[PDB]
Amino acid sequence: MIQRTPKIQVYSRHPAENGKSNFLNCYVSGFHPSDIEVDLLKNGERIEKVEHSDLSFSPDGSFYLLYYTEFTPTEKDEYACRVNHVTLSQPKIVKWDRDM
Repeated sequence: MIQRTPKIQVYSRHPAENGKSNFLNCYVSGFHPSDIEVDLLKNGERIEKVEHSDLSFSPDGSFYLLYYTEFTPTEKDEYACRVNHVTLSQPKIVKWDRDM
């Protein structure tokens, strides 16, 4: 058996074809086993509607999860990714840096 804790990155993107649509993204990568719980938070509260994911495996069986959805950030709001995984004894929270 192998267990590997995920690397978590939180960032924002506009599709190059549409600068009017902003997306908040969590990329949760390199993890084993694949069981996981991933949420986006807005001011500490779970965002229930997250419209997209891309889920994949590498040759060594590591998992790669992209979890993302449209949003409209304002300067008062703090966003974050919260992850639970077998490797984490408490939920891991990674805050979004609004420059990213």
